[PDB]
Amino acid sequence: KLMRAVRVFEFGGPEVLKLRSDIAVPIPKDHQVLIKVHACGVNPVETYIRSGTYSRKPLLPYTPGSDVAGVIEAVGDNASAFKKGDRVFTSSTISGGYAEYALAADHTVYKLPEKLDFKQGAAIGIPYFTAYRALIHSACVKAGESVLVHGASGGVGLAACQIARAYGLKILGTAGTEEGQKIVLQNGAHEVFNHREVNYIDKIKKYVGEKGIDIIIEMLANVNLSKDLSLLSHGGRVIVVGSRGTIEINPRDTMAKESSIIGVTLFSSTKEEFQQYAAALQAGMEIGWLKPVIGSQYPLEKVAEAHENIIHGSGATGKMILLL
Amino acid sequence: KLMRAVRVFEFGGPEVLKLRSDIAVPIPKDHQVLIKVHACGVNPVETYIRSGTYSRKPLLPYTPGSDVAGVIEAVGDNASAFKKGDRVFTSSTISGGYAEYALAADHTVYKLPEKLDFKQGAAIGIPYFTAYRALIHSACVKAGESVLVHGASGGVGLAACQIARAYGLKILGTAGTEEGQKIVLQNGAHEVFNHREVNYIDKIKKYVGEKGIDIIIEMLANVNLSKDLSLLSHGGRVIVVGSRGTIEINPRDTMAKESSIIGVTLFSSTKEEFQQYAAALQAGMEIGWLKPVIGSQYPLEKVAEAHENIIHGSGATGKMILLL
Ligand SMILES: NC(=O)c1ccc[n+]([C@@H]2O[C@H](COP(=O)([O-])OP(=O)(O)OC[C@H]3O[C@@H](n4cnc5c(N)ncnc54)[C@H](OP(=O)(O)O)[C@@H]3O)[C@@H](O)[C@H]2O)c1
Ligand SMILES: NC(=O)c1ccc[n+]([C@@H]2O[C@H](COP(=O)([O-])OP(=O)(O)OC[C@H]3O[C@@H](n4cnc5c(N)ncnc54)[C@H](OP(=O)(O)O)[C@@H]3O)[C@@H](O)[C@H]2O)c1
Ligand SMILES: [Cl-]
Ligand SMILES: [Cl-]
Ligand SMILES: [Cl-]
Ligand SMILES: [Cl-]
Repeated sequence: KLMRAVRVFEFGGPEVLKLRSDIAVPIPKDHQVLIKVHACGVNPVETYIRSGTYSRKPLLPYTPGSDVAGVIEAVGDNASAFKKGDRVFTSSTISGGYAEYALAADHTVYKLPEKLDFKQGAAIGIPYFTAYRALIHSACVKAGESVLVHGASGGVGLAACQIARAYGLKILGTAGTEEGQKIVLQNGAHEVFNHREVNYIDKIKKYVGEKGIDIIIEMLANVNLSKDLSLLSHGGRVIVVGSRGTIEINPRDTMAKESSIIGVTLFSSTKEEFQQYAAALQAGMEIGWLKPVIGSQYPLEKVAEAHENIIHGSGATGKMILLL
Repeated sequence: KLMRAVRVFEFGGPEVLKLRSDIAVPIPKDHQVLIKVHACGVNPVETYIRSGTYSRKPLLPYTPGSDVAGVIEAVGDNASAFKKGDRVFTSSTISGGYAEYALAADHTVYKLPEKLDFKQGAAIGIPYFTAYRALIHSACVKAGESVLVHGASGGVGLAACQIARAYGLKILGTAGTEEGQKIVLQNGAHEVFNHREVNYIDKIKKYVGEKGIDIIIEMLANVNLSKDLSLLSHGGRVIVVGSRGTIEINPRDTMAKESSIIGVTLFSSTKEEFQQYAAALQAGMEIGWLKPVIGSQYPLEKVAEAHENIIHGSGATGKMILLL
């Protein structure tokens, strides 16, 4: 049995993402399951991996993608939590999610509540688990604190707005377009700003006044970190979620406020931590505040475009997904 | 009724530090005490204040200095914890410590154990309180963790080495001279490096290997913060104690390690925190690990030289003090 899958044979630009229709369908064993993929999330980390310059360099060739949603097609003998026909989503796969079928370890697969479709299931894995770790673990947020989600219109950003809202925070978000701004306001933000405007930081400061902001969830630290330090309240923290370069800062900016700059990586989470996050996000999905938003959809054939556009495109309006 | 005191009539360089011998001796009231000063510590912050460019900007003229040691000369009505003849040291003064007699608020005055001399009492106030906050409060130190004291040969540096030693930490330190390196080794560092050497960071790297360093106490974050991030263990933290400029950093350096950059300022401490720290340090003095180290001594008349040399001199070998 054969399938369509994206294969990378060598590292490089989006052009290295090959569509092949002659890829063997994996056969799950032991604790593995096989998922018939309906959609797969596109995460910016997949672009870094593909470029060959990220800290993870998979063995070539490989199929990209960690975040699928679909239906269990087959199970290994010990993958007792799942059966054929189960609607599921993932935070990892073994064989790669950019494919008609994906092999995954049973502990990186979760049931998909009936009220979320497969497109939404594909938005969950990295974005919502990352946002939850950043807020609950890294920032140790408390109800009533203020948060700025700096890059709120994409996958992690909207997830952060929804979690922050559920956990009782005062929420500011930024977006680069009018439509992105609108979506951010529909998903938890009390107030939104345009990060392409010359004076938007002034507008944020006018808005928060002298007390400043308790938490900043930063998607683009190489552009924003110094400005972030000026916005922090006394004892405030900026969580470095995303970063794509270097930045000049004044370390004195942390001193009088005793503020913190704190890095996060979802990959660093323990198994116990993932189980905690999964339980939190399942509760969100069933109560109904966890409602993933899909901003763009690409057929598998247009994977090079998807990669290009997630890094260089016009502006996010939610999660970008591949449709199978 | 007359005393000798340093007086600053206008902000500027070391040349603004004048000597006067006709200053009226202050009269303590309410919770104030008067201290007959034997020695006063020189803290770098006094040079920033003197320049007129620090956030604290005193009314002119003033006498500099927060950290004195001597004997209680007189007490206000309500300063019940003190009596004439008590040996004491300070972490603040009201009238200025660069003087034969200094007025101080009773809550910023602490008993000096008989076995420490007044020269050593002058080294305690800002240095040891700051280092204890940095290690205990900011870093949340646990025994057996590793620490680099980056700038270990000065007042806060040696304080940090001794506190770290009392916690059984694995201790690395840096100094800029042969004599500086030896004093750091003498006060608890397992290994020392020369921060004037080209590629001394590589020597530290080779020495700590892949596991890295749990805690960095950073005296000069504008020079070292980026190199610090490369040295940190997973969950590692660099505490910004001193900083005199800007620095380019890569925020991705915090992400894979989930490391933190944390500002500290001693004068952010609550009353309750100061009491906690005082209790810790009193125990340190009693049990014998808190043994202040005097690197250089200046008569009051050479205060201008002392300010010049603390910023621009040949290298620290402990606390710099003024002798009355
Ligand atoms: N630490 C981790 O474990 C972890 C996990 C997941 C993701 N990440 C990283 O976090 C970042 C966000 O991931 P994602 O999935 O949300 O990506 P995404 O869906 O592509 O969203 C990118 C976000 O960046 C925003 N942005 C553009 N210019 C900005 C600026 N000047 N200031 C602030 N934000 C700006 C975009 O806003 P507009 O489109 O509206 O302009 C959009 O909201 C990526 O760099 C990713 O690699 C890290
Ligand atoms: N955050 C706060 O509340 C607080 C409190 C007290 C002090 N401080 C600040 O902390 C800093 C240290 O205070 P201190 O009283 O210990 O000053 P100090 O007694 O003058 O000591 C200065 C130290 O900095 C070192 N140094 C010189 N070049 C260095 C380099 N390239 N990298 C790392 N260290 C280097 C010196 O080493 P060598 O002489 O051997 O070259 C010496 O150990 C000052 O900037 C001060 O303003 C902050
Ligand atoms: Cl990938
Ligand atoms: Cl986002
Ligand atoms: Cl005082
Ligand atoms: Cl020092």
